[PDB]
Amino acid sequence: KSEGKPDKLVVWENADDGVQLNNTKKWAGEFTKKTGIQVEVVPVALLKQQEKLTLDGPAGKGADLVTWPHDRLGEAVTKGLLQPIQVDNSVKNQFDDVAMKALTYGGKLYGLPKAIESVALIYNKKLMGQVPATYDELFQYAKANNKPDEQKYGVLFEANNFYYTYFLFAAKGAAVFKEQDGTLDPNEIGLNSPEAVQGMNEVQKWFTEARLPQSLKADTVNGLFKSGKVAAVINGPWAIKDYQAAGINVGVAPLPKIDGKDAQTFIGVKGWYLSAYSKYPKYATELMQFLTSKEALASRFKETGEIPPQKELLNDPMIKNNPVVNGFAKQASKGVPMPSIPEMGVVWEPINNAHTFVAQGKQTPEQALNDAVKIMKEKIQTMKQ
Ligand SMILES: OC[C@H]1O[C@H](O[C@H]2[C@H](O)[C@@H](O)[C@@H](O)O[C@@H]2CO)[C@H](O)[C@@H](O)[C@@H]1O
Repeated sequence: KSEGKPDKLVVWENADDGVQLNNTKKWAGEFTKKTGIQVEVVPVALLKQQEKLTLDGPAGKGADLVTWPHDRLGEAVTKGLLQPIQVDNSVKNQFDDVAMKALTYGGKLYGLPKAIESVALIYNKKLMGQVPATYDELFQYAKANNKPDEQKYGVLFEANNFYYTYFLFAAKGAAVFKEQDGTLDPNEIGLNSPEAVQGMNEVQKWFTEARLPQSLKADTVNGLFKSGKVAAVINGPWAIKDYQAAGINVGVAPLPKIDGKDAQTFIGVKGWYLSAYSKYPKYATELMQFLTSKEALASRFKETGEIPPQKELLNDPMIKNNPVVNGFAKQASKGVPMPSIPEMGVVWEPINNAHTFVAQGKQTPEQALNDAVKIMKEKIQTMKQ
């Protein structure tokens, strides 16, 4: 035996969400009960953990287990904040294959998943019955029913935001970065390809034909849906509690089939990661498994409402027979992980600006995308190491 038994392990969990924190406190508590190892759960906001570990880790005051959305994994790995976990393939196979890809980087695994999210078709049950079967039917519904003058819409979403419009680009075969055997090439950006132009042509139609507000934001979409005058939006699970609090009877379905295939959305995965500064990688990895078991994640789902990308649980009635969860899970099963390489960080601004220029009719799809990609490629070589 080499790794000595730790007196304590430290876990950082979301500070802003009470139920997420208390669920982790529960299962950390059960681990302590089982093993006699103290597990301290410290409240730290998800998007503050990476910065805090950069300071506290080297100081010897860092957590053993940390958590944040997977899209910033690349930054963490390259800067040496995290170390790989060593678990058998049987452990990986407890979880959704695509969710596990999100937590893999440079041919190494960095964590086990807690939650998966994707946009889907969220609809007002008083306004929509059977959801459109195809994208063509959905767009026709928008053209027929969108009335900006009366603040009433058939379909309304953040069509000027690439996170939301990704499915339109993916439908045409467009990629952000060229993928080769798990590795993304930051130098081969696909966002000004002919495929990408076809995607942006669809985006343009939402403003030229479906009459969407040309400077819309998240609050425009959410406010109007909560007003009871919007039949359907394209949005994620993060908006559900707000919609229900407003009195909307909410339905959720996968996005209608587009260009003959399932719609492909981005998925975001929140996992547990292992600090590179942990003195107890083996014991901490045992804790990580304990926190992500079938039992632990069933409990986590019921408390937090966040879909656990755990194979058995995804097939459980707790997911499949829940009217505000099932649709998200179905859509998530057809999605792809948001790129996690550091270079993705500087893609959002230029690509979203390109959406704005197209929406406002200031530039053609081709012109806007060409400009956006030029901007990206300059930003990639700028401050990045
Ligand atoms: O506007 C681009 C934006 O996209 C993503 O943000 C998502 C977020 O991940 C979801 O949790 C949800 O809130 O919808 C957001 C859409 O704005 C990226 O995570 C973000 O970095 C990027 O700026």
